[PDB]
Amino acid sequence: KVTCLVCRKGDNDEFLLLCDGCDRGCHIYCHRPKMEAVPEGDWFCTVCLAQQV
Ligand SMILES: [K+]
Ligand SMILES: [Zn+2]
Ligand SMILES: [Zn+2]
Repeated sequence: KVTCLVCRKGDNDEFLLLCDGCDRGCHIYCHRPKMEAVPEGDWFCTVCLAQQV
């Protein structure tokens, strides 16, 4: 179900970041700036960042 925002594939799911604000995702290797690992705690996608104040 989860696909990457940048490349639109849902493969290599161990490399797939999952947004804590919605159901969107992103391969760590697709992200810019460089992300060498899935972080702990919370990651927010760009659509969620746009809802912050
Ligand atoms: K939300
Ligand atoms: Zn990707
Ligand atoms: Zn999100």
